[PDB]
Amino acid sequence: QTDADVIVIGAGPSGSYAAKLLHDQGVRVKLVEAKDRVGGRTWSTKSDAPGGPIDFGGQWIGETHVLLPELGAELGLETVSSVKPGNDLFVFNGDVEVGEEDQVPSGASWAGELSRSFELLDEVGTRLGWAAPWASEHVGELDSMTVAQWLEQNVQSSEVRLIHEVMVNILNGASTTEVSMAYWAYFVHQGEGIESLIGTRSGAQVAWFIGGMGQVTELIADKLGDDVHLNWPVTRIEQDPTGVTVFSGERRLRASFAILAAPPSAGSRMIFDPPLPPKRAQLQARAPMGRLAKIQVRYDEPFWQERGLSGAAFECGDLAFWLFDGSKPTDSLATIVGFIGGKHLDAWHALSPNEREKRFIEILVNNFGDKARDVRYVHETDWTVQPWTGGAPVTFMPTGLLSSAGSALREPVDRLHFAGTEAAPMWSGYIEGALRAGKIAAGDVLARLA
Amino acid sequence: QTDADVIVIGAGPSGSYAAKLLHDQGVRVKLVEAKDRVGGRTWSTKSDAPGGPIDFGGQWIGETHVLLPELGAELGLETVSSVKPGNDLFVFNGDVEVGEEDQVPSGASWAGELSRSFELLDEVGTRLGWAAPWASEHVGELDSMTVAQWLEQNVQSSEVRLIHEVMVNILNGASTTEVSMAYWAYFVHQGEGIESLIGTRSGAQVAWFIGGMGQVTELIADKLGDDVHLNWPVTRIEQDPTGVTVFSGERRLRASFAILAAPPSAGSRMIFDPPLPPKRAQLQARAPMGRLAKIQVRYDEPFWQERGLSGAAFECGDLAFWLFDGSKPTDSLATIVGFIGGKHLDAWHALSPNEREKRFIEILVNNFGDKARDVRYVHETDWTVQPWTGGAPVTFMPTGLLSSAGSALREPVDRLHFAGTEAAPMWSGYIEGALRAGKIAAGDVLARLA
Ligand SMILES: Cc1cc2nc3c(=O)[nH]c(=O)nc-3n(C[C@H](O)[C@H](O)[C@H](O)COP(=O)(O)OP(=O)(O)OC[C@H]3O[C@@H](n4cnc5c(N)ncnc54)[C@H](O)[C@@H]3O)c2cc1C
Ligand SMILES: Cc1cc2nc3c(=O)[nH]c(=O)nc-3n(C[C@H](O)[C@H](O)[C@H](O)COP(=O)(O)OP(=O)(O)OC[C@H]3O[C@@H](n4cnc5c(N)ncnc54)[C@H](O)[C@@H]3O)c2cc1C
Ligand SMILES: COc1ccc(CC2=NCCC3=C2CCCC3)cc1
Ligand SMILES: COc1ccc(CC2=NCCC3=C2CCCC3)cc1
Repeated sequence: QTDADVIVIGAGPSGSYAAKLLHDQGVRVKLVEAKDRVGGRTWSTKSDAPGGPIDFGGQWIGETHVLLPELGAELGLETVSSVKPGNDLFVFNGDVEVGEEDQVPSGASWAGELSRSFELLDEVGTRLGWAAPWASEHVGELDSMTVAQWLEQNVQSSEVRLIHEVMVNILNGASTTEVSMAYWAYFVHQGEGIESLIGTRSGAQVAWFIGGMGQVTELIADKLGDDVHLNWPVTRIEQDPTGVTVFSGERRLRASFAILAAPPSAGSRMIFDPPLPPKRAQLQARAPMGRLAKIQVRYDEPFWQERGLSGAAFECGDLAFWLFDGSKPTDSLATIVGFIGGKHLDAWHALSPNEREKRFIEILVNNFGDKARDVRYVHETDWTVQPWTGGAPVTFMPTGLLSSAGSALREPVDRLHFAGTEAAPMWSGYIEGALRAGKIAAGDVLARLA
Repeated sequence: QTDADVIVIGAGPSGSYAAKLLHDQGVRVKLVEAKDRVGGRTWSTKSDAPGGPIDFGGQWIGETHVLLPELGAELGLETVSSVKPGNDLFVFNGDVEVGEEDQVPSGASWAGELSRSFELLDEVGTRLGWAAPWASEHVGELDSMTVAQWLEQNVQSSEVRLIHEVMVNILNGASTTEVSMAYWAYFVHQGEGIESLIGTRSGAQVAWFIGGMGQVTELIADKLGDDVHLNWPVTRIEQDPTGVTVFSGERRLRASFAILAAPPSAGSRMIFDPPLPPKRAQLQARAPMGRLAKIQVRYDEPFWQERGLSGAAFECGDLAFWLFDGSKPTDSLATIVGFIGGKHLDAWHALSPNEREKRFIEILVNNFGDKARDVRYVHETDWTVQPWTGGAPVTFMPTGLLSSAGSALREPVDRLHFAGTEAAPMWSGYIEGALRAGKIAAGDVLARLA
């Protein structure tokens, strides 16, 4: 006797979407979530902050994403463009260089090597591919070196190196000395290339949902009603010839199939009986979350526009950030958003909270002008302290893992299927990947139920 | 109101010893253990195997270890020498070279570069030190490269490279492409140097306890009686100004202090409230267990001695092992013990159990002669599937971790103290380190109780 046909573990976008698809087909589903809320690495509030809704986790929609906007539309959400005209900034340890709209500064001495380094990175990625990077003839060597070592071998300009360092410390939440070059190159390729991932005008970042990205999971949970269990951290998964038992301490739920819709690192904390196969066990134990914090400051007006600036800034150096204008036309205040990750976040953490806020204000003054001092609201979200997530924005891998265990990112283990964005064939790391992986897992399980 | 003065988490040698020391001073202690047994990575049975007691985990005592033999003596255990005279073997993808007792084969073409590579490794280790390797001026660069890269830069002989590869895959349970060179060099230095760790006649491996190493923890548990809780996996630690609450699901225990006597990876599965400081959180998430299996075959007699062989073999190559004669004079059968780790264990795992046993017998026949076919008993212990341990023999670290978070190996966090062998100033990775770290944590907590 079963409590459900399928138990879905994790109510982020991936698990919420898989549960929704199954429920929509009349499958009996339980969606169990460790935290006191749904959303996972997406998290927002319509009213807790002055000036309008605010997002604490992932919030941007890409121009080639389709599951995400279609889901949003189906749930009744409206999008607004996130694109910010004006001159983007490239800042090198406080020395500000002004782009031409989203392009490099006029006559920048580093533009040529930057373009060549991006082409080289894309070529490494293409040699690995998204379908099966672990099977590529080039992966063993690439997976035995770090991104930092690849930069040392292929980049000479300090500006280009610092741009690549901020890219990795942000988009993988980890230092170039920590991330396998094979993993990084695969990650960028399967996100449709480097221009896709760093473009402010076209690429993976062009729109937002009015009201916050957290709505997506909340609305799904609304419809699932009592089949959602919050405060239900899974501690053990047992399998047998006729189904799967999922435990939270002594609490238990029985089903025919289960879907793990959380990062490999989340699986590593669970006990499996029988034990998982070796590649999946190693993957869960050795693919950590990156580390990332998201600092937001609100103002009466987007005063950076007085200097003809977009508010986008690649703030490179010892305390590197990515900064953007996060303001929506329907907000009553303007918002600047700063992200800091990896080794830069390690440095940020070594400062006091007061020193951090003062340092960020000084960066905003340097980049955007003195009116940055007239703050209305300041907020920091440290993803490394969020229970049952423990980091951000994505999973990364150190040397040796992708080539020796990456095939376990997607393969089911008997009656346990894997969703979560890390399992997506493309757009792993992104909400779109969460949704694609949830769709795949739901389809596979539905086929086994028929 | 408290259940105990101190809660010790983990009943391996470290936590058992810390609980014992506290209890001996009249402190009220609880020792809580996740598994259905005490011992952790030590594990033995007096009677389940034909031919005498057998050890499934760590069992050797070193010549400079003192807490371990003194504890054994205090508990009523007797030691016996483990040293095996005869010619040790150095095997390179099946080509057997016969040592002169424990020394390299007469006139070996690789002897000179081997000695130089060992001296070089010791010198790297000495540059880092055991007291505070994370503070050494040399650690950032060393921690940004792998052991494999250091070998590529400093070793040319294939024999010497393969010897170093088996050393790392066994002693850290991980590939040379996975382990930070800084971590490996520090690990060897703090184990008193490479000759200490690989010597068959003098060094870290000279004696055993008759009856099995598991006795150490079992006897301690006997005296602690009902203050030991088995099947009590800690899932959450909460701290406040007056003490610490430790949870296993909904079950809870309250004390004034707690000691975590388990690897950083064990801590990563727990929820901490308040959250741990950043360096400790990163250390727990990013310092994995190595991977290791221990295969044992019993025979009527140590027939390898018919060829003048000790039974020790460094079996190098694609499927590398360390082999030793594990026979005690009081056993009624002879025992050969094989260890396989890291990338070699990955290969081992890709074979069927039957193919593994046949392959091991073929290795024994090649190395020691045809009588290896006349088996009496065969047993494998795969440490990667042991619940709440998940690997062996030790914790390792990938690039970037020791230099950015290693200072969190030993430092208490408010009322939570860290024991476990990884916290030992010296002999981290070994039972002696477990005991030293337990002694330190017990002393610190006792001082806070007075
Ligand atoms: C600051 C930040 C900014 C980001 N920006 C963007 C952006 O602009 N665009 C983009 O596309 N993506 C962005 N992301 C990434 C996006 O948030 C993730 O890709 C996405 O949320 C992945 O969804 P998921 O469902 O796979 O996993 P998650 O969102 O991590 O959900 C996993 C769920 O599993 C739960 N869980 C974990 N362990 C257990 C357990 N033992 N038992 C039960 N439940 C458990 C967790 O609590 C969580 O709710 C951002 C992320 C962060 C942190
Ligand atoms: C095959 C093998 C051979 C070895 N050979 C040797 C040798 O010859 N010499 C040597 O000196 N060392 C050897 N060792 C290493 C030695 O076993 C370890 O150094 C030692 O056991 C470390 O002791 P510990 O108490 O620090 O940790 P462990 O022995 O790992 O004990 C940790 C304990 O914590 C428990 N625990 C974990 N998570 C939780 C939780 N959430 N709640 C409650 N309890 C929890 C575990 O179940 C375990 O009992 C060997 C190890 C292996 C695997
Ligand atoms: C080039 O401009 C942008 C603007 C916004 C984002 C959103 C985003 N997506 C992936 C995860 C992450 C971020 C932003 C910062 C840190 C982590 C990305 C590129
Ligand atoms: C040079 O001879 C030996 C013999 C025995 C051991 C015991 C030992 N201690 C550290 C952990 C570990 C082993 C042995 C194999 C694998 C892992 C070491 C060296």
